[PDB]
Amino acid sequence: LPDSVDWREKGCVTEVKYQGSCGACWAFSAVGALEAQLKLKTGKLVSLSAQNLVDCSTKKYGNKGCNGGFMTTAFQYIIDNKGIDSDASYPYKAMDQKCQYDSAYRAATCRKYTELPYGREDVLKEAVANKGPVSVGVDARHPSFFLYRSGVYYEPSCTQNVNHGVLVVGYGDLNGKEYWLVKNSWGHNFGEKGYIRMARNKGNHCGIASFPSYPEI
Ligand SMILES: *[C@H](CS(=O)(=O)c1ccccc1)[C@H](CCc1ccccc1)NC(=O)[C@H](CS(=O)(=O)CC1=C(C)NO[C@H]1C)NC(=O)N1CCOCC1
Repeated sequence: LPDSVDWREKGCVTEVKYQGSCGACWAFSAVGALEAQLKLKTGKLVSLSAQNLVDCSTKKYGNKGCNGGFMTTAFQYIIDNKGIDSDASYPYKAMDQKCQYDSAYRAATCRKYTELPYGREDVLKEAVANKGPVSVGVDARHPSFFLYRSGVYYEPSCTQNVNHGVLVVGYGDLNGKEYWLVKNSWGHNFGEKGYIRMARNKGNHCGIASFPSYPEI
């Protein structure tokens, strides 16, 4: 395994998105993971429709649109639906709408997804380095997370009780401090141009390795 990985350098990560008033973080996390696999299997990088997940992957998948959801069941919907539209063809309106999926504008599919073992940051590391960006839930309930601007985020009061779906796009070491490179969906103004480095190998800090999963085309 390389000492550090940054899938952005590999052109496998789309622009940072802004969820606005809608709490569809779970949706952005899922599409983000899939966008990387799409680029890896076709050479083309295209933003996938988060709105498509918000409107179509609902109750049957335990998801509540702007009120929360799961990245894994999001993947399950894409498998059952046999496709997901592109962001351009099904734009993000930041609100629950009636499902408007159109197979004519399908931009990607999903064959299956993998769930990683709870709390194993070593297995997550391997997945990030060999498979690609991984969807994860983290405890982002503390003010320190919102006010973050640079460096490696460490919050002594973080728990493994996750509530926020994000994407791990890499890992590295900064001044001896190990970290996970996390892509957020709160716009370019949050943290480092929309990204945040979280303490790595510090006993599953903020539950980042509690429930990881990634899709496969
Ligand atoms: C996005 C989170 S957020 O708005 O960025 C945020 C930021 C700072 C503090 C708190 C939240 C979703 C917000 C849901 C929401 C909206 C309005 C009011 C309350 C809550 N959160 C999620 O959708 C979250 C994703 S997760 O935690 O990764 C899902 C997983 C769980 C719960 N455990 O393992 C996971 C991977 N999911 C949920 O909150 N829920 C799942 C579906 O049922 C409802 C709750």
